[PDB]
Amino acid sequence: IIESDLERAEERAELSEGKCAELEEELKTVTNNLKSLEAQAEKYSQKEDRYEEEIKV
Amino acid sequence: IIESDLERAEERAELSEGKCAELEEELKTVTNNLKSLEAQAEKYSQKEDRYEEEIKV
Repeated sequence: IIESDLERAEERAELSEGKCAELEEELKTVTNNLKSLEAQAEKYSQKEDRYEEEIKV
Repeated sequence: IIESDLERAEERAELSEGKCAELEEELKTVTNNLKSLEAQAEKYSQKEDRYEEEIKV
């Protein structure tokens, strides 16, 4: 039972590690997509500012 | 011994699950930021156009 629970504890170490690694990849993916969207939103906020500067002009 | 490895493996499952949950929380935070940023990148692209339109007008 204990060996099976070790296999399970280890499986859970692997599953939770596996999944946390999958989340690291999902996290990096959404972080990179966030950075892209943030950079995009920022490029737009910068364009908004360029226009705002030009709007004011 | 197997139990000690189990406890450690379970501990790894808990530590890894800890990380899994942390990454999940970060994933969701970042993903939620991604989504708010998707909304902002688009609202901003729209503002890029509303402002561009204010310039054109």
